[PDB]
Amino acid sequence: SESQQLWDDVDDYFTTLLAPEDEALTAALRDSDAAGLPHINVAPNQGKLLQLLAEIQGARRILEIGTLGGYSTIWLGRALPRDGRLISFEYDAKHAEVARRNLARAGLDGISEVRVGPALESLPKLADERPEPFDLVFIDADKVNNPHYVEWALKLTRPGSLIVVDNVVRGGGVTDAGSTDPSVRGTRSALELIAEHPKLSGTAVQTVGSKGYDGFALARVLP
Amino acid sequence: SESQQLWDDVDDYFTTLLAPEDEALTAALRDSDAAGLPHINVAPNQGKLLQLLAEIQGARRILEIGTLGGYSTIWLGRALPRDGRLISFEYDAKHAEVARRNLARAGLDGISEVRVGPALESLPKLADERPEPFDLVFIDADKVNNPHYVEWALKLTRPGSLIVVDNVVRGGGVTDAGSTDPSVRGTRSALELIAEHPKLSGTAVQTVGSKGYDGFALARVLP
Ligand SMILES: Nc1ncnc2c1ncn2[C@@H]1O[C@H](CSCC[C@H](N)C(=O)O)[C@@H](O)[C@H]1O
Ligand SMILES: Nc1ncnc2c1ncn2[C@@H]1O[C@H](CSCC[C@H](N)C(=O)O)[C@@H](O)[C@H]1O
Ligand SMILES: [Mg+2]
Ligand SMILES: [Mg+2]
Repeated sequence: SESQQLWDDVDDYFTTLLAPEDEALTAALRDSDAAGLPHINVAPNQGKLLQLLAEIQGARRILEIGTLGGYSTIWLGRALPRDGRLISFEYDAKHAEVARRNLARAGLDGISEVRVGPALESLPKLADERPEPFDLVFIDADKVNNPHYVEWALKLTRPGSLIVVDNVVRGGGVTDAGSTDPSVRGTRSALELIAEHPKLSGTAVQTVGSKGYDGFALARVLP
Repeated sequence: SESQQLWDDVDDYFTTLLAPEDEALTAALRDSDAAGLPHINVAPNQGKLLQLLAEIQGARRILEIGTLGGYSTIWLGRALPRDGRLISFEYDAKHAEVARRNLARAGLDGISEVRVGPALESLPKLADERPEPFDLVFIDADKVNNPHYVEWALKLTRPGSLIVVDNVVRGGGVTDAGSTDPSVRGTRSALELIAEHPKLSGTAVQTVGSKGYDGFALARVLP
């Protein structure tokens, strides 16, 4: 609690100063909490980092795996130009209902879509539509399937596209080479895939904050 | 301490996988330790984040305030083209000598400079040369002077330039409005300048790892 109080106080200062939440973001959380969604959305300073990475990259087209109530989706969508496109995948139809409402409130209903079903079914469907490549992929769903989502990202991106993977530390569980936890297995497999793959270059960072001890990975698709 | 051991183990996993140090980086640290520089270089995974941000930017010109032994400078310099330029500022002449040898060993002598003296005296002399704008500014020197380094960054950049500020958590001290610590006061002033300036938009993230509890800020220059 001494640690967590300090991490809460520092994040409160950073968020209210640099990454303030407007009505669309606060109402998205309220509507998520009201609808029984687990409160596992990115922290606002993390949302702002996602938005800034999309902006720096010049992202026009964004793929997100794991919508929840569209809180991360509103952060990323706000990086996009008026003719941009964001596709988000969500397994739970009721999560998807909340997220669409939250995206419409933010004025992102024109450039965003939530596709319902297991992302490993939805990704091949999107691929069959032969879309223009995506500039940024945010992988934040069932971490067991992280290595499959990275493989799909490689098929749906181009040189200079970004891949962000949330929750890569798992309370410190990521170092256990003999884990029984499938979310650790998928996390380790995905990080090792980024390392080995000659078309990916990445880093990972341990974070603390209002969500506690965790971390994220950032990778670029190389030429 | 269990926390630090876990943070070390996670960082060793992430570093070996995603941000491995080649001999030029290992030798830069060995030479810095040898000459008795403080071991306060960025952690390898933070160095790799700098390099990735510079590559995402397509940076050609980088400004660094606080060289030490040139470890961060090598991560950043590796993103640059043959016609690129990294100008780094270092108070201590001995630090500067180490850093120049370390940058020469990495093959960066041709595109890098280390200018000796207090940065707030050296920066106006750079400005007198009518330099081309910089694409990324890394601020990592005396944190008391952060707000003045952010003001210099604004004068030496263009729209879409990136500013990174290291060590913005100050052991949690950053939230004390009445701080007697000049490093806290400079950190708070630079973060408020990022918030208030219409040409700046940023975030800050608390980190753990091999260097313990800290954090960084990232700001984008807006039109
Ligand atoms: N196989 C799968 N395909 C698609 N979504 C999945 C999935 N497994 C889990 N999910 C969804 O992944 C989400 C994880 S929480 C996502 C948080 C969100 N990105 C934010 O930061 O605001 C949940 O909504 C869960 O229903
Ligand atoms: N006023 C000032 N102007 C320039 N350099 C300064 C300064 N005050 C402190 N410094 C330098 O700032 C450095 C801080 S440590 C820099 C670490 C380096 N960026 C890395 O990650 O590898 C020291 O070398 C110190 O001498
Ligand atoms: Mg998450
Ligand atoms: Mg530093």
